[PDB]
Amino acid sequence: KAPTLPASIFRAYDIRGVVGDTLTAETAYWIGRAIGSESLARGEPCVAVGRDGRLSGPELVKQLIQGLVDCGCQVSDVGMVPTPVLYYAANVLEGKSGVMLTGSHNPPDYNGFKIVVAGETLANEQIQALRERIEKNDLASGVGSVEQVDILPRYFKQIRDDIAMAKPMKVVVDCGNGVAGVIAPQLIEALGCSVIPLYCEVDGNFPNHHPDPGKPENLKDLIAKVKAENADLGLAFDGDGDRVGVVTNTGTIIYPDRLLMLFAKDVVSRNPGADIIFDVKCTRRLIALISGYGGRPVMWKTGHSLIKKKMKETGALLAGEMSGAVFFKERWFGFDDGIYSAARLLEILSQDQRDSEHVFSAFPSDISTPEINITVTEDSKFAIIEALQRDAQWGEGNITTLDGVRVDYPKGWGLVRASNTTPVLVLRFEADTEEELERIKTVFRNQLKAVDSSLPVPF
Ligand SMILES: [Mg+2]
Repeated sequence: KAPTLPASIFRAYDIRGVVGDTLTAETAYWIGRAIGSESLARGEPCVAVGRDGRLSGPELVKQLIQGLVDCGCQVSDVGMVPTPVLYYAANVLEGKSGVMLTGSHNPPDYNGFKIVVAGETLANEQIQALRERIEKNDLASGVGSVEQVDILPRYFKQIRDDIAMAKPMKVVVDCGNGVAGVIAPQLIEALGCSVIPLYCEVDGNFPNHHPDPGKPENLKDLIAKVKAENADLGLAFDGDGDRVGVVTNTGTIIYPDRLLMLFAKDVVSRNPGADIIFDVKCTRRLIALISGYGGRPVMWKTGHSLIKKKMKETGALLAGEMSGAVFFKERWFGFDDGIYSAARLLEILSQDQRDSEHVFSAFPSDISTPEINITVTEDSKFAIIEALQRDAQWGEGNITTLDGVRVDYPKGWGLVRASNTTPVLVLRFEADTEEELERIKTVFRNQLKAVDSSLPVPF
């Protein structure tokens, strides 16, 4: 008989809560019981378990493991590793199920779970099903096992064996005191680089900057060090290693959709007609670029589980999100992995005589706004999107409603979507000229005001 857990920690692509508040030891135990039960129902008793470098790790993980064991599961405990290393374990060990205890890039007090059951990364109704299992006491009982597995050397060797760097490179590596520090600098050195480490000590206090390369302020130290040491590239990993941020030898921030251009060109060169996936926040230039090299561009929803699901459904060889998650299936396993993506980036760059600044600057660049945020209310945020979906007029724009409202015009595009976690509307605009940009911003401004003439529109 299980206690009542807070419904709110069961999110779209993970479970996440505040340790000792909405996420306790008991909470973790029953989460383990729910996952092990679902894994057994899909014919999979074997479950890998990994944890990131958070302070609550070594001890919340005990409850997660005991929960799985009390279902009768055979647990492979891989210890403290990056998230993509846990995903790797769940591809190469006996079982195709895995649980990663991680709070990703959040402040120190947060922790949570990313879940793969019988090959499938859970999302949405599948995660609410785990919650429903606990509420209903619909849970397996058994006497399981625990085996310690040391998987990091095998992962390290798998990548080193696959990657062939052509010239030596000097690379600044910023791990933000997250778990990527267990492997990224060592691996990049082993590839044939000189590595200048920044915040590579694992420290769940995050005493420097939080490991979140999605926010440019967290790249300041990296940019400064790249310039100061005349390095060829700078790399920044998020806390659990599934995302990577890139800066050139001159300190230019390379956004994930532009990084995906380089990877798409590379993957499609070996794989005529390959599907390539990108999310609704990515530049329209990526559509044309994938098409021109003979690939099949596929736009999809944001969210790691949803990308991986779409990968399996389409046979796509590569995917990327604007979050910085890059998903290689070609030569790899199809999951998001910042470390492997860094390695694949270094392989390509090592083969070009130009510096990283010039490799990236050669791609088409349009006029783009930064990401625009409008604070609305929790009551109104989804309804504003729905009102637009019902009644907005966009001329000849090609409308995509996969995730908010995106409109593609011949020479530019715009997106508005509701944040899943904050009372905020998130917008982006791009076009090839200033005049066209103003036209696109105006259509979106007019359509929002048609919903509510009192909405703040700061553009
Ligand atoms: Mg992450």
